[PDB]
Amino acid sequence: NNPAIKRIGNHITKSPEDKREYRGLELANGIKVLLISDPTTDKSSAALDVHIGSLSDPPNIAGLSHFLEHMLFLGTKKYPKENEYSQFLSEHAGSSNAFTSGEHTNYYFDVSHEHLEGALDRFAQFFLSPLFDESAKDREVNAVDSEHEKNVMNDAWRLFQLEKATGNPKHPFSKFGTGNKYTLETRPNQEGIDVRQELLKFHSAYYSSNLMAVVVLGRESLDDLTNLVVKLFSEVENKNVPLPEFPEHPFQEEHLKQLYKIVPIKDIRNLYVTFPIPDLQKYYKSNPGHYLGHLIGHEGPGSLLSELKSKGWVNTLVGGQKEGARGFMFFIINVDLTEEGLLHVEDIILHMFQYIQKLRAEGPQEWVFQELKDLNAVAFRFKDKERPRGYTSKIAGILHYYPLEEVLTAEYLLEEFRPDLIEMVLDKLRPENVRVAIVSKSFEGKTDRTEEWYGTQYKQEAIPDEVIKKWQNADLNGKFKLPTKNEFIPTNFEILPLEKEATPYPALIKDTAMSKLWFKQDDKFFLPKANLNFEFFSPFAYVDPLHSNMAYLYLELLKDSLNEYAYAAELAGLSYDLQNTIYGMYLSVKGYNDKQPILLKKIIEKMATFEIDEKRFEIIKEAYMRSLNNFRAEQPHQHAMYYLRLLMTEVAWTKDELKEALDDVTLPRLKAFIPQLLSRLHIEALLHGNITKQAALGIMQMVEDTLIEHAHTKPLLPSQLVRYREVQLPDRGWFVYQQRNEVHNNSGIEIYYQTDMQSTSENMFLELFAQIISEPAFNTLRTKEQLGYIVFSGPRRANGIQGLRFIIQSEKPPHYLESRVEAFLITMEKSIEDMTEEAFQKHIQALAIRRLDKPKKLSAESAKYWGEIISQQYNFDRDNTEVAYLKTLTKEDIIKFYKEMLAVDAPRRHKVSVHVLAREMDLSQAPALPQPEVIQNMTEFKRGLPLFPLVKP
Amino acid sequence: NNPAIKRIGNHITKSPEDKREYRGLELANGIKVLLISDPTTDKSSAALDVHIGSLSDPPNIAGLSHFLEHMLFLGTKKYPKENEYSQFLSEHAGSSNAFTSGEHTNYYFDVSHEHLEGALDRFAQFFLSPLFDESAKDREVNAVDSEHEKNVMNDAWRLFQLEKATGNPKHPFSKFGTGNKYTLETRPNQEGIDVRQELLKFHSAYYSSNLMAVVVLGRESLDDLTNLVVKLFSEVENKNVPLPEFPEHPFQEEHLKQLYKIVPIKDIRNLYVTFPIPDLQKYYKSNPGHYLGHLIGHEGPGSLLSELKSKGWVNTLVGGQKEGARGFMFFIINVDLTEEGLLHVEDIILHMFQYIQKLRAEGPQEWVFQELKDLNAVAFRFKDKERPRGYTSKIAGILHYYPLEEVLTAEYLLEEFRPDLIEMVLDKLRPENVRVAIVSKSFEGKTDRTEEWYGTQYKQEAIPDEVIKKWQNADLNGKFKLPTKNEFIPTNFEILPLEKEATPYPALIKDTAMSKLWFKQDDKFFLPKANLNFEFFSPFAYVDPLHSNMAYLYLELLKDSLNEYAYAAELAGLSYDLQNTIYGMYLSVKGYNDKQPILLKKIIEKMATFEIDEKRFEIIKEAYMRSLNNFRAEQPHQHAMYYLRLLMTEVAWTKDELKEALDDVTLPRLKAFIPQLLSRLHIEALLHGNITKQAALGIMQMVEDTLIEHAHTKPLLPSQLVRYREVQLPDRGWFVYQQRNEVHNNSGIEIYYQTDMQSTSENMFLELFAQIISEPAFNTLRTKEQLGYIVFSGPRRANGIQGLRFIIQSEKPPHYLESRVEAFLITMEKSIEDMTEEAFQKHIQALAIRRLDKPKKLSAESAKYWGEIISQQYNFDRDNTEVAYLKTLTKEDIIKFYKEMLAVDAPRRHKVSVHVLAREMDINLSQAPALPQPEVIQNMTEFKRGLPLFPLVKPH
Ligand SMILES: Cc1ccc(C(=O)NCc2cn([C@@H](CC(=O)NO)Cc3ccc4ccccc4c3)nn2)cc1
Ligand SMILES: [Zn+2]
Ligand SMILES: [Zn+2]
Repeated sequence: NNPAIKRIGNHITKSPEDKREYRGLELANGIKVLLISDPTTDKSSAALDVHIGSLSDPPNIAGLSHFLEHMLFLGTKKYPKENEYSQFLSEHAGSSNAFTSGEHTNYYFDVSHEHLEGALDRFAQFFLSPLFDESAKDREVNAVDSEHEKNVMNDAWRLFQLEKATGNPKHPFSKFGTGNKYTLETRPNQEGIDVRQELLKFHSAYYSSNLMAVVVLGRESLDDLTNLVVKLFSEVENKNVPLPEFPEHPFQEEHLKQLYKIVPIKDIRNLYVTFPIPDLQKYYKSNPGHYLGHLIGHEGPGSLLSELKSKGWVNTLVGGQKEGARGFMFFIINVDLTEEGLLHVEDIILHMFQYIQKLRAEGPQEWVFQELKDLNAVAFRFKDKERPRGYTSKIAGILHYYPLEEVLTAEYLLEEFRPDLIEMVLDKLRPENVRVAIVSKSFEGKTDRTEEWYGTQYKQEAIPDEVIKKWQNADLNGKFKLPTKNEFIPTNFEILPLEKEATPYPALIKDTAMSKLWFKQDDKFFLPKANLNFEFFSPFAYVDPLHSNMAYLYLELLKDSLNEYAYAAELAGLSYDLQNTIYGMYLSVKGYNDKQPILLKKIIEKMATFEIDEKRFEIIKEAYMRSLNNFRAEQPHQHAMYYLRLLMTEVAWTKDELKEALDDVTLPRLKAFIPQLLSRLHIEALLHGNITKQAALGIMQMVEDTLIEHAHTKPLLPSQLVRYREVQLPDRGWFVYQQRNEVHNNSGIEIYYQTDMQSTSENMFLELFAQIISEPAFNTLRTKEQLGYIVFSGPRRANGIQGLRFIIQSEKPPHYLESRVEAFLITMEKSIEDMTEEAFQKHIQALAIRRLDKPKKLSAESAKYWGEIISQQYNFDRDNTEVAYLKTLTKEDIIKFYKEMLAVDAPRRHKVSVHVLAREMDLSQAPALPQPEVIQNMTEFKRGLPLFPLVKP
Repeated sequence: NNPAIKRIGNHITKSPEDKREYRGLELANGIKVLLISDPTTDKSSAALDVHIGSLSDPPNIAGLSHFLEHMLFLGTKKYPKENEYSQFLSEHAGSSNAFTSGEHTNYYFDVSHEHLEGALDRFAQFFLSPLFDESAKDREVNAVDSEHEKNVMNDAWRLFQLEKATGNPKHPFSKFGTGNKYTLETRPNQEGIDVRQELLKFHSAYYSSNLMAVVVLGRESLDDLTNLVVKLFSEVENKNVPLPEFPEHPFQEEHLKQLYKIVPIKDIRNLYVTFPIPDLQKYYKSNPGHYLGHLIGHEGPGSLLSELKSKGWVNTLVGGQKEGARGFMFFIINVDLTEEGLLHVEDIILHMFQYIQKLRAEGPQEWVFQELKDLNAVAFRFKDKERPRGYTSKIAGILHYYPLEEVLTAEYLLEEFRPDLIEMVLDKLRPENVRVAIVSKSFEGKTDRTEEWYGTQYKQEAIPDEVIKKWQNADLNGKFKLPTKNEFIPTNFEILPLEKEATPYPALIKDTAMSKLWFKQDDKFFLPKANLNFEFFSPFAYVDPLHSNMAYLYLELLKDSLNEYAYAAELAGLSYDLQNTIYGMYLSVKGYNDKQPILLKKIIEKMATFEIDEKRFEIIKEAYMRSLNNFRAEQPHQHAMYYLRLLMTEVAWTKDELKEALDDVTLPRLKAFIPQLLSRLHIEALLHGNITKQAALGIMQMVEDTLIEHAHTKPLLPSQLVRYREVQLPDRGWFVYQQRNEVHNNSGIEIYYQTDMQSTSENMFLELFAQIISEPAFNTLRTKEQLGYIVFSGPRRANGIQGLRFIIQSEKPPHYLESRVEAFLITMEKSIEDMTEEAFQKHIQALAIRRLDKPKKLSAESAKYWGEIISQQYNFDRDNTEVAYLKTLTKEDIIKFYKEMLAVDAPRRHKVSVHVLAREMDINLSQAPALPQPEVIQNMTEFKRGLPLFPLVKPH
């Protein structure tokens, strides 16, 4: 009967395993709404997607629509306290964020399930009466500018923008999305523009209800959720905005058959092939784009990649349709290049076109599509339950593209095989319709052009007709075949009955010198999946850098060879994850349990009888050489983190040590390393999912057996299994480590306040304090003081030791950042003594609801247990023990801990801080700091300090 | 002119390099005396040798003459305080000891150079009017029994006495020398003997002046020393005893052509061949024994051992004349056995006789004598200056055998080539008068006889005549040739001039990623010698037990191969020392610098290009397996020390880990290991002696180059050079680790009171406290309370950490030993409070004199520097800086240090204790305190993981 609701759907197609209940509806004002009722969820969540984005920016104020999203957080009329929103979520265990694509601005949050109304009310105000405080407009401009700065020296963004800047300049596609201080402050003032009223103009013009979609998820019933949404969102105004379309492709005849030579920041080698295609979105029911993506992109026997690999030209390939906007899309084929490949770019592309030609002459293959339809069907059927926040947000986005009833199935299920649309898209992938980009350091100095916003250095050339013609006549190659039938598709989805002696937590079911096995049969989610986790201990994996290098190379080489075989399985929802740890190797096998032991067996026996192709070896090594080199071009805040981790762990090899040892690793060498590595091992495993106790026992039995047989593996001695210790800093000591980031003209910092070993008391003391200061820290150091876009606080846990850490990336010097963080610390102490008891119990509550949050998918429960096993702490009931203890802490209890561990003159203050300097470098009252002791040598530092004990199991 | 001196002899011939001055004389009462005047010496010393020993023991009181030795320390008439002697020396930086051989009882001491007189007065009383207190006799008897107990399960001692008990029973040689509680207390009481007056009776009977020789070394002029000796020793009475001789060999015909099968304690395989020979001492100027010893014993090309080694029957051989007594000697050939060798013993002996026959057929070789004479001549000329204590003692013994003028030269210089005596001794080494003994675990249970004093079980057989005959007909073997000219004999002894930029301490003259070189040109001793020390760091030497095993096996194999070549040099006074450490490898080359770089070159070159003989590999491995196994039969106090060292070091593999890992070391796996080890290295070296800066650099570069060329060696990264840390025990913690020693029926204990990191202050605090308690600890825990023969206290230093340690091996349980040590510690706390201020400075001076003692030989100065280099401390002026600080400590400073670190309830007391239990186990004494409740260590690893680790020390 309700006049505020225009249409209800009430039959929302969902996964046959999905227990949550859904109702879709449309409001009077045209807002499309999905309501999700999950009576069990521990956190409620909601999101809104506006179908306007950076593409609709005014041309004279670049980045306006992005800037606007930053602003909506900083206060509304009903709730004018600048951080009232942010703080409510913090005090009730919530979190929020947003993003801005070409045609979307998307806002999401989650909150403790019983404060959904409060959170949603404050959230709905964003779309009704934002303040755009003149004072706040001035500040958060810096957050954006700092954000752009972060991206300036990032190769991925530089390319991203360069493409935009080489098509039609008149096209909205050419726009600079992010915006910076020049585009949003300096230049608008110069031109007499008033940005705050431009924000208001934009908001009032485009944030219309008919362009909005809303998803709300909670514990509340479907009917209650209805009224709640109607109450808060039916007031939103309907300016009835025409939805923008971009029918004219930004790439026109002048922009095709063009070549681009681009200088990277890192030492990387890439080739980018691009085809402008019509907008294929409306053909979603058949998805011709996805079909050709699957084939061109395939990595199996006889694939395009397989051969480019054989010729030693490429390592990786990515192909398929690339999102554009309403009216245009792209089809891309992108490979990375070897040294050799760089000199055979014309050849590589030829190979690309003869594969595309192979596709053309064979015609569309229905059985391939039919396969794709059926895999999706299964993947969708046994879908993992998603975290509320990402689920609502994602769905809010796609409500714009599908009728209410079809949103859950829409981007998963393929329905109609359409061979005509396929040949029509395949017809677009022609040389006369190609754009080619080559990214390589070897174009240094040989370029003549500069892209405005990022400074990117490139060169533009027309591709000679001799070359186009020679591509056009691409004859068939007998090295390219279509994929064979995928044999890894699961058939048995039987959920094994829950055993009698089954346990709530993982039980230790095998305990030998060779191996220690943890097992739990899945009792919560009941999907035909399993998680098989393995840690192989060998001291030889990290004994010295040369060995560390080989430990890495060996697994990389292994993965490479297996890839052809494993890719099929990967597509069939069964995948594996294998890389070396500082203790040996890690191996995870996740997905459908059906064909799981087949892959696992192949992995182990292949690692145990591995024989190395030397051509592969020389390439993987060189690629790794580069990979190590490139860390110098990572972000400053990542450098700080890296150095600290190096500073505070007992044994840790640096990039420079590794990169030197790597010009020393030979082929016959790495060959000697492997059997020696595998000769003595210990294996700790956690098998978890739809597996029975003796099924598990059987699996590890296979793992052991294949190792013993093929690699003569025998147990390590117990005294040989050593975990590393954390450096033990002295009472009242302060150490500073200084380095420069040669690439980014931004500075970084991590500040570390070591407390003591991890224990239920020391844990909750830290975790709670971190919680209380968490939001104020972000507000003070970023929102008010604007030190940078990146500001982080919270616990740090390593080697059984813990403490508080601050991370800031800033345009200001570090030496200054220190005083501000230490200036706040005092601000908190005063504000904590003032904060009321009821405010305090909110934070207790917040941490508690957050720590006790129940895993939604199998994989997440596995990670929780696996955390305890690798950590050697094996405390599976940690969350209940600790939260129970947490609830008994007094306000005083925290003050003591602080004025004893953290305060500028605590008796037990242990503080080391890492300063990473910008490319070019030499308010509340800040306290008087001691004269820090400057670290000149990382090793010498460690030698003159004690090491902590390891934690007790 | 003088009634107290009978003879001032003559000018005592000495090495021209010897700056010390000598006068010999005989006293009126017949004491032969040598006086040594060293105006530079830091410690003075004196010794007395009585030419009476265990051979002259009464038959009913075995071990009396040894026991008497023990007793003379415990008080005399002029100085009656039981430990007056012992204590005087400790307060004046001295030390003392004595020993009792078959025909000698020899007493020596050293003291601060300005208290020679005081020490010597107290010392001379031993020989005039000892007390032999009835109370002390009752106590110190336990010390002797404890001493014997120590030796009971020791195979070397067991063999020693088994020999004695298989010759003529009527002969004095058969006597039991050590004595124990049964022979010296129990049985004499049984038999109505009054032991105290048996001591007196013996002492007055045999400690006659005509049987004594005295050496005194001091700063005083020769004249000053003269009057002093005459003063103190002319009192000694001359009962003029005839000197005992033993003309009748204990091994008669009834004891020859005999075979002995002996069960060992550890797992060893040995063969002992013995020949009774006349006493050759008087032939010292020709020394036919040394000549035949030198040849039979040789290890060079064509040697007896070389062939026995090749046949895979033996690994090591020792031959030559063996001391017996006045009137008889032995000639022995002793080899260790392989598994195979044990089954070819009759063959091995034949080969021995085939070599002896070769010697007979070739006749005496003058050029060999000519060689031996020249090596000795050089060895004596460029002899290292000896520490006073061992020097006086040594000469006191040999004053009985040589004219005064020759005592210094007598045992070095050869004079007469005597082809007749050579041929005469060679005539005695014949099958018809041989004794053979085979020691092996395989005779276990197959024995029928028991040796009384040690319990040794053996079996005696006549050697079948078929076998004797077949040995007698030893034809020549063409694999045996005599040695050629020794090509390593030094000829260039020129002392290179002291360089312009030469330094008092070693300078760092090379500091590269590959190697760090410390160098000092010898500025003190000026002998044509040099010391080349190298530490090779590789993490792969100790990464795991298997690798440690290979690191060892590999160097052992290398040494084995080189041995044939290296032996030549070894005789030429140039030798090498090569062994694996927990950090990599250690290599030292010492001796005459002349042909030194040749040896070093060959070592490195073969080390880098090593090829392994597979037969050698498997044998050495077997021996190492055994060697590891046999640790279960070392002494309880060594077990204690071992466990502690295992407990307190961050990384340390145990024997069981090693021997488990060892059955997995295959020939292919090891051959792969070696190039891995040498691939990346860093080298810290100290070159020190008679070489120039540029000679040193050349040597060190030569080493690198040979490694780089032949083994493609590259530098380690600096962070790869890791030294290990010591465990950091908590405030007020007490941990106990308990183990049983399955072989020895004696128990052991080490108690470690960890203090803190090493520092100029923390060092001297410990060392001074240690000094003060040093002698009292020995007096209380042994002399008074008689807990055992072995009682040790003192500093303990590892990984830059230090603390006080007590080590006791005792008949009583360890849990009790703890109570007595803790009781002693309180005794010290009170006695430091009672002791006078001037008494306190006595100990400071004492420690100072001990720490500031100047090295007398090059090798000893090298050790001090090398100590600083491996320790990573590099503090070359340590002794002056640290002593300077010491002299400023007050009594309070120590009291505080005790109460805060050591006291029974010190706020910062860190105490770990190792309890090693005896074979079968779990009043009028000072008050033992009530102790805390220990946390018993059950797992060595679990223990270490739950504790912090100390920092490493800072250089400079
Ligand atoms: C504790 C806390 C307090 C406030 C926030 C918060 O959402 N502040 C407003 C805001 C944040 N963001 C986001 C998304 C964006 O770039 N939009 O253009 C900025 C962002 C995202 C991730 C970060 C991670 C670490 C440190 C800073 C971050 C900032 N957008 N608006 C987030 C966390
Ligand atoms: Zn942003
Ligand atoms: Zn004795």
